[PDB]
Amino acid sequence: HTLVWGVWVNGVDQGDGRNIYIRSPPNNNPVKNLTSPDMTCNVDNRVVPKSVPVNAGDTLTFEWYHNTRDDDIIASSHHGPIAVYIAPAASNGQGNVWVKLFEDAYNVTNSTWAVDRLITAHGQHSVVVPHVAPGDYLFRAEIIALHEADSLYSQNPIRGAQFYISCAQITINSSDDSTPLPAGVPFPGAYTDSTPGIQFNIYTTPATSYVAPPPSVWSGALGGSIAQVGDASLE
Ligand SMILES: O[C@@H]1[C@@H](O)[C@H](O[C@@H]2CO[C@@H](O[C@@H]3CO[C@@H](O)[C@H](O)[C@H]3O)[C@H](O)[C@H]2O)OC[C@H]1O
Ligand SMILES: O[C@@H]1[C@@H](O)[C@H](O[C@@H]2CO[C@@H](O[C@@H]3CO[C@@H](O)[C@H](O)[C@H]3O)[C@H](O)[C@H]2O)OC[C@H]1O
Ligand SMILES: O[C@@H]1[C@@H](O)[C@H](O[C@@H]2CO[C@@H](O[C@@H]3CO[C@H](O)[C@H](O)[C@H]3O)[C@H](O)[C@H]2O)OC[C@H]1O
Ligand SMILES: *[C@@H]1O[C@H](CO)[C@@H](O)[C@H](O)[C@H]1NC(C)=O
Ligand SMILES: O[C@@H]1[C@@H](O)[C@H](O)OC[C@H]1O
Ligand SMILES: [Cl-]
Ligand SMILES: [Cl-]
Ligand SMILES: [Cl-]
Ligand SMILES: [Cl-]
Ligand SMILES: [Cl-]
Ligand SMILES: [Cu+2]
Repeated sequence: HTLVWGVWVNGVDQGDGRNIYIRSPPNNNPVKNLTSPDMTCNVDNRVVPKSVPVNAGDTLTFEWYHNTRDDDIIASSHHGPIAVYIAPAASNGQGNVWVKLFEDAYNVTNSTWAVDRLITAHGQHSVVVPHVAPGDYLFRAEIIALHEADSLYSQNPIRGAQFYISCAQITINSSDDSTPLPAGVPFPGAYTDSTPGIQFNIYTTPATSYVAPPPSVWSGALGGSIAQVGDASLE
């Protein structure tokens, strides 16, 4: 159970974005139905009044929280991967439009899942803004909590993989458009019951055997990290 408070650009807090530049749902409940339109940008997908300005090559940091800003972020039970996607705003997220910029599942060296490191990072994870065409974009940050993902929602609606999905409105101002944005995948649609990484038992299968759901990260992506960039308690 987690939500996005706002974003930082190049280590600078953009301020509370909830219902302003983030298409915030009413609460931190997960999405679990893979075929629901809620998979696109969560349960209240509508245009919000502002878009955060960035340039290609900037560091865009999402900041998650559980109940209040910079708290325990997400229950420690909710082990799983994190991904970030981008789509043109004109799509409203519909169609084969979502391109993956970032994926982190399990770090074998540190023996930690992405969510575990997100807690340590005070809810902060980042992507580098790609060199796509200037314009309006949706960045879709997705956490998949796998604590009940041994079951499929479609079979047992009281269990299943849990998706915490947030879409931020981002405007890319300056970019040389060196890597034009390609086709992507649909949400809902990309993930189905037989997709790798959707049904998995984290208690008895080694985490080193986990494979995150496709699609693969786009070759044009510039990287990203789960790491604190700024201190929320100073502001
Ligand atoms: O010891 C292991 C068991 O714990 C495991 O069972 C799962 C434990 O986590 C359960 O999900 C909880 C739902 O309520 C949330 O508030 C909690 O944070 C979650 O932990 C899940 O439903 C159980 O299946 O089975 C394997 C054992 O090794
Ligand atoms: O799959 C279901 C589980 O997710 C459910 O576990 C409970 C889910 O709600 C948890 O309470 C939330 C904690 O965070 C607060 O901000 C929210 O307002 C609360 O809703 C609760 O602790 C879990 O036990 O159990 C039932 C399963 O079907
Ligand atoms: O537990 C499962 C139910 O939760 C599931 O019911 C969904 C409840 O939410 C509905 O969408 C709302 C419709 O009205 C507005 O658009 C709201 O904003 C939406 O949240 C879904 O359509 C239901 O499917 O049904 C199955 C049950 O097992
Ligand atoms: C999943 O979502 C689809 C699309 O809205 C809906 O028709 C179906 O009833 C949902 N299933 C469940 C189990 O909630
Ligand atoms: O579940 C809802 C669905 O029924 C509606 O058609 O689109 C919005 C969703 O939240
Ligand atoms: Cl708050
Ligand atoms: Cl950190
Ligand atoms: Cl550039
Ligand atoms: Cl498994
Ligand atoms: Cl980064
Ligand atoms: Cu939760």
